Amino acid sequence: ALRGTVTDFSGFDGRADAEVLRKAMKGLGTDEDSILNLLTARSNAQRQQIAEEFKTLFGRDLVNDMKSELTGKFEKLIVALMKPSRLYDAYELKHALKGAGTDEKVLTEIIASRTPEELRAIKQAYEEEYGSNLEDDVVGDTSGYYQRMLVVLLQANRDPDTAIDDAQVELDAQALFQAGELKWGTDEEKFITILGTRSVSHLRRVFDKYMTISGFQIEETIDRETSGNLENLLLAVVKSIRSIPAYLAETLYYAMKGAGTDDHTLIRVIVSRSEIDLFNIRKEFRKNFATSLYSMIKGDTSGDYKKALLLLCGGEDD
Amino acid sequence: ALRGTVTDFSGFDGRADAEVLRKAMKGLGTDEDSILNLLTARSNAQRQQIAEEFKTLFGRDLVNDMKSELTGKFEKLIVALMKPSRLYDAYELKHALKGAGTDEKVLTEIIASRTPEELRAIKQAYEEEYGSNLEDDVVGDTSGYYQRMLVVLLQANRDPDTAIDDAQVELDAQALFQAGELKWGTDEEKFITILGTRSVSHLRRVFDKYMTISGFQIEETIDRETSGNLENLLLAVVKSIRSIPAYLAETLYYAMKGAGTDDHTLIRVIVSRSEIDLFNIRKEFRKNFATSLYSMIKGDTSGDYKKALLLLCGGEDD
Amino acid sequence: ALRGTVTDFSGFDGRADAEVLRKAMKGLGTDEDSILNLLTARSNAQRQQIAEEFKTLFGRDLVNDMKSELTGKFEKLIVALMKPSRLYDAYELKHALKGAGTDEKVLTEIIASRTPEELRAIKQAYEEEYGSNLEDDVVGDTSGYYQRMLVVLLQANRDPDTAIDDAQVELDAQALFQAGELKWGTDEEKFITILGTRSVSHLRRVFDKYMTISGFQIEETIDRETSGNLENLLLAVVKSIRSIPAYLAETLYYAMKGAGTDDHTLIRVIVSRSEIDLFNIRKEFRKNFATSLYSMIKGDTSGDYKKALLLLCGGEDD
Ligand SMILES: [Ca+2]
Ligand SMILES: [Ca+2]
Ligand SMILES: [Ca+2]
Ligand SMILES: [Ca+2]
Ligand SMILES: [Ca+2]
Ligand SMILES: [Ca+2]
Ligand SMILES: [Ca+2]
Ligand SMILES: [Ca+2]
Ligand SMILES: [Ca+2]
Ligand SMILES: [Ca+2]
Ligand SMILES: [Ca+2]
Ligand SMILES: [Ca+2]
Ligand SMILES: [Ca+2]
Ligand SMILES: [Ca+2]
Ligand SMILES: [Ca+2]
Ligand SMILES: [Ca+2]
Ligand SMILES: [Ca+2]
Ligand SMILES: [Ca+2]
Ligand SMILES: [Xe]
Ligand SMILES: [Xe]
Ligand SMILES: [Xe]
Repeated sequence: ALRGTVTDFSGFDGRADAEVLRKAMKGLGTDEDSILNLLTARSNAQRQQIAEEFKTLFGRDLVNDMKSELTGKFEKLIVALMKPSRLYDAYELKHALKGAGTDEKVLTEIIASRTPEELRAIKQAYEEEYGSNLEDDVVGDTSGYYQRMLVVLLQANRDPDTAIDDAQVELDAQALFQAGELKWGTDEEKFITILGTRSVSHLRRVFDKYMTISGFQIEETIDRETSGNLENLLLAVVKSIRSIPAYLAETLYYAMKGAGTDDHTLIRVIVSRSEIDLFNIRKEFRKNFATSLYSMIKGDTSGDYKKALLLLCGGEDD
Repeated sequence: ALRGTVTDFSGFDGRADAEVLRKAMKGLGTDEDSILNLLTARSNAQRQQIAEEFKTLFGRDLVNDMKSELTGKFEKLIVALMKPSRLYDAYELKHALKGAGTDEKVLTEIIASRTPEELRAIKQAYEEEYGSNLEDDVVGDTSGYYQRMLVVLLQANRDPDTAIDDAQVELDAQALFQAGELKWGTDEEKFITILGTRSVSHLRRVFDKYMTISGFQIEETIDRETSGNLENLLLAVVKSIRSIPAYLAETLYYAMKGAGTDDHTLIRVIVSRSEIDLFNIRKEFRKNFATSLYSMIKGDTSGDYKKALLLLCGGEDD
Repeated sequence: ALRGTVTDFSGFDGRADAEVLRKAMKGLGTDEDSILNLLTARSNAQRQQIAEEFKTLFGRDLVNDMKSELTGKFEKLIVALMKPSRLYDAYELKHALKGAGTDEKVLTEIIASRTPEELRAIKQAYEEEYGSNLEDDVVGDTSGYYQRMLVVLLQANRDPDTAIDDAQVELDAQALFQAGELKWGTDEEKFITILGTRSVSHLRRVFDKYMTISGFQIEETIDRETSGNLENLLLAVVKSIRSIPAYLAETLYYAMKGAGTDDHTLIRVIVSRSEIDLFNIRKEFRKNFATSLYSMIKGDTSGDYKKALLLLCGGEDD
């Protein structure tokens, strides 16, 4: 079911593309339109080959040249598009990690929404790129049950999806009820073990049974029982278990709701998911907010940045 | 013939074990008894899996938590037990290497008693763990013929055991006689080449022939001809060629002989050899010192430390 | 057709060799003659095995000992001979790279004359040895079109030799004519793309056609149109396309022409090419300068340095 919005261009000629891009920047000024039309129409792997052909022909670094010619949010988007897909989540995490100035929204968004297979790949790329252990750095800049839940998720050890055992569903739903609503205070450890390690298909059934038993959705309990960064993370984990595309659609919605735009979040989501499930994200977005992702981006963004974003997204008639 | 005292626990459940350990430390105080009974009854590989399950369930680092809860020599022993077997000798060497403050006893003990196959593995683990070349660091903190002999041994290039050539045995025994007892001064280079590079089975025959020719055991010549760190190393090499378990039994004996205990040596030997030849060490110990290793540990050690050591050793009725 | 002047010694005994070398340095003074006669008569791989046997027997580092005993240009040559072949070009490049004090002659000589297969191997060895990216370091210490051409060559992406297309030969020869002689100023980008990326066999035909069209050899155009480091690099690239051995023969010729000797260049060329094409270099040298490489070295060099160089070169009767 999972589909992105960007695929390999048929009849790709990396050398031709590199020439077009050189022409766009060569000499006075910059043809931003030529740049954005080309790069939004090539897959990430294809952008890498363009970069290598550009360096072969001209002995210039393509990204460095674009960083020189381009400006503002447009530049930020183009540089994000050029990052190899295998490194992008790691790069975003690395840039989130910076002392008490750490960007917890980013840690939560990525770590909650990436699959165990994705996280294994992220941990490897991060260590190779930056010479540090991701878990160590996360532990360094976080504290409390928030850190613990992140470490649990970073183990990428979630139970595999297997046949559902109804008695285990009952036991876990009851455990959660006893650990939160029936407890003075909260047994956070219990929530973390169950939400962090049980399989996705098992937890979906647990969530339904928990509603049946308690009269609350698990998200309602979480808001009633916790707060702060732990609350945001537990909500992101639950929402991701229910539907990753739905959680990411919501993330996009809130980046553009209110005054201005959370541009960093907008760029990160669109670029990171453009070859995975951005199509599914569009669908969830239109189902849940009765408005196209396209029309919300169109209304929230300006100039070449807007143009490039809309080309990546598609879905005018969503 | 080689047997350790610790083996894989049958019916191992890493998750269950992790829960037991969490219960032991959770909240006020610490159940040291639960900790030592469990960990001494699991193999090193099994301890690693427990650590991974603990982190998966609770998002806590098991060793860090134990370092927080435990104290003293007991803590030192538990942390030593948790070090992956493939890294432990490298860790001990790294910790021995520290300027003119270097711990030569440790360099000698490990490098003399480990097989060429073990040393190849140690050199690799050390470089991977610490980003340094073991040989370079040894050379950095040692001097003289002591350093040279260590470098020779670090090459892990000892002749393989093959059919014994009686004439070569005669030649080497005579060479040794001429290089030491018949020489004004000592040709250390000759001792180092022969002791450092000839095969174990060849040198065992050389030692017997040397006694026949000279009327001295090679160990007696070494004490007569050399002194200081070179003497200790040459003795350790000879004793290891004769019997590694016997050399390690002697090492343990002297750690506990006299006032107090060399606890660092006691922990290192017991832990490092617990899955290789600690059973053989016990046997040599009882043969050579007419007393059980168990009874000597029992008499020399206190509290939870004593309990854990005795469980690892076994051999009450040795 | 490609032949070196040094090959594997038949009946090689690394242990025997190590003993000879130890004897040469042991005690007061040094037997330089024994050292140079042996090492010039062993291949690079064989020198590595000698070094390992020396360390195994004596626990001494062979190169460190030679650095201690030897002096001057002789020492520099012996140390160069001991560097593993797979690391030598990388070592020379690393030593060329040092701020505005950078040795451009070395960057040009190596990068222009090494094949794409050789450069791939060099880039890998450099990163492994020094923890840095070669391209990054080159970019750091160079500027302008000189840097660009070096980066192009460092991509090691030259078109493969395939069937020649006469129309493409015409197009490229005309392109070059239009980019230089017919242009006010020079389109350096065009020269760099064509000279840097087209196949060797294609460019050889382009050079002939360019002469036919313009009445100039490409080297004459280069001198007419460019200057400085870019000129030297473009000439080295063209000369290498025509004949690597011929370019290296010329490089040697100029190292010894005039007062004194460029010893660093002499050592680098002889050692780096001794197992590849130094025989071909000798032949080109004798064809083009009507004098033996041997006789020029003999006349330009002194002492043990001279002796060792002449043994490596051969070709008294060239
Ligand atoms: Ca421009
Ligand atoms: Ca413009
Ligand atoms: Ca910019
Ligand atoms: Ca509660
Ligand atoms: Ca709340
Ligand atoms: Ca807005
Ligand atoms: Ca506690
Ligand atoms: Ca207690
Ligand atoms: Ca402690
Ligand atoms: Ca003597
Ligand atoms: Ca003595
Ligand atoms: Ca004692
Ligand atoms: Ca000497
Ligand atoms: Ca001399
Ligand atoms: Ca010297
Ligand atoms: Ca011109
Ligand atoms: Ca010129
Ligand atoms: Ca000269
Ligand atoms: Xe919670
Ligand atoms: Xe000795
Ligand atoms: Xe040129």
